Amino acid sequence: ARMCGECEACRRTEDCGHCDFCRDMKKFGGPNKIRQKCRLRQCQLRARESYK
DNA sequence: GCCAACGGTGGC
DNA sequence: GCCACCGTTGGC
Ligand SMILES: [Zn+2]
Ligand SMILES: [Zn+2]
Repeated sequence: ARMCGECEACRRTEDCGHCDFCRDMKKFGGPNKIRQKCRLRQCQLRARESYK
């Protein structure tokens, strides 16, 4: 839907730890106010372009 | 019951 | 129209 499942980003298992989206995650100390996938995991086909 | 992460939105 | 945010919920 937002995932082609076939691109580099869909195949990643590891959050980068460093992008705006990662720094938001509780697992990285963030306040969980934004709540999107790591930038490197945003499907290059299907994702909002501004998430890429 | 928690959580990843989506879709909708209010304010700009 | 954008985007920061947050309500929602499938999957666990
Ligand atoms: Zn990241
Ligand atoms: Zn993809």
